[PDB]
Amino acid sequence: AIVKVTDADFDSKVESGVQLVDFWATWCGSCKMIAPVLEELAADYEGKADILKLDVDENPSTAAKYEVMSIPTLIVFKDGQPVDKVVGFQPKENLAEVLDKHL
Repeated sequence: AIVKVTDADFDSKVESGVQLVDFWATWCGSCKMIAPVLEELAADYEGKADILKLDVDENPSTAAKYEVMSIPTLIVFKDGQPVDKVVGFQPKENLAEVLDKHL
């Protein structure tokens, strides 16, 4: 459902279409809270948008490149460009509202 992305293949996976990238970490409690919401959202947009996860501890440069200071942080990419940003916990509705705003 939710595909993993790293510093090595980021530019590769995030370049065409709309992607929602979830910056998280194992020590992040609210990130664990958002996880299930994303797995569901990922289903609602199968074929419309891709949902990726990037562990900031193992991929700090990509986190640095997009100014991700706190987490969870979710960034909406369109054709390789960051076009929207969501911080902290957010219910399914709000996240879908952000995606439709770019599809």
